[PDB]
Amino acid sequence: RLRLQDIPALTQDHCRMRDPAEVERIINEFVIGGPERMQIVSDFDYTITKQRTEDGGAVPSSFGIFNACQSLPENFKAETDKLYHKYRPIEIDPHMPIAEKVQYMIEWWTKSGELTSGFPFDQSEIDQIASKYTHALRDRTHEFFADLQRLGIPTLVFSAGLGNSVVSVLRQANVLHPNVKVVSNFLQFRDGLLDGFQQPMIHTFNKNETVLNETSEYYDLVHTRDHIIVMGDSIGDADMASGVPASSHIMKIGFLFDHVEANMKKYMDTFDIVLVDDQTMDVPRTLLSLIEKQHKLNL
Ligand SMILES: C[n+]1cn([C@@H]2O[C@H](CO)[C@@H](O)[C@H]2O)c2nc(N)[nH]c(=O)c21
Ligand SMILES: [Mg+2]
Repeated sequence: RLRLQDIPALTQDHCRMRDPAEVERIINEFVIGGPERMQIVSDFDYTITKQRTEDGGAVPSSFGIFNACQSLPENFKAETDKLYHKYRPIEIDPHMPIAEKVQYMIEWWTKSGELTSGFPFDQSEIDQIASKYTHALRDRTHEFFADLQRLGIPTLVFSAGLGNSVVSVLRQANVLHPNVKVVSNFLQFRDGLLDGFQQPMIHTFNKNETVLNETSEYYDLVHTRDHIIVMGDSIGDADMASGVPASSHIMKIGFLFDHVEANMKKYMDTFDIVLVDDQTMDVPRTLLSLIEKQHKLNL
């Protein structure tokens, strides 16, 4: 039986667990179950991309990648910057109830969509920008996605960001394998012009059962997958799989980098494993390797 003290990646100082015995139990369940029961649901911005780079270069968000493109109206990045100035403080307000935050985030994504309308746009601009950031993914991301593909594990990248940017980055990093799907806000085009974003709207606080559930198209791909790894860097990522009705065991992994001491309690109450300044996929990959080892024995 697997014991945490025998799993090196989980014994490191930066791996924090509120209840190590529960984490150990969940791991043993995933290993008993095999890869055929597993699915992954992961955030993109600052989960798949790094929170901290080695060379100190900045990493933009998926929206930032879009805003860096050259063929935007001269008005554009300034106007989105204004909207950011208004709504970002609200997004991170520590006192505001989630219901109020949700009203405001709906406003932000709506207005952002309305700005992103009325002019033509070539996806290749996005590709040119995204190409500069394929070197900014977490260490061993390539190996992680290769493991998932080899094991046939469905992997959903569930992002409140700009989907076209997410897809461009993953595709160019050679990790957008057939088992990987992206649910996000994609640019809508009509008669050759941008027309905002394709519904449904996905913002920071509805990445849950109200968007991803048993009526979703994606559900048919994963309805037999009751063991889930959920990965993200925000508290708002912890519910990404809440709409999967027959899940039996979920391991929630949170990457914590900003304001570590202030956020530590909340993160440890929300995630099963909290990874403090861990710019690698070595912990998720550890889980996959133990699942695969047993799969091989059973074969
Ligand atoms: C509509 N919106 C949300 N975010 C930000 O993207 C993050 C990742 O999903 C969100 O946390 C939010 O701060 C935006 N950023 C920019 N630059 N422009 C936007 O229109 C925008
Ligand atoms: Mg994120």
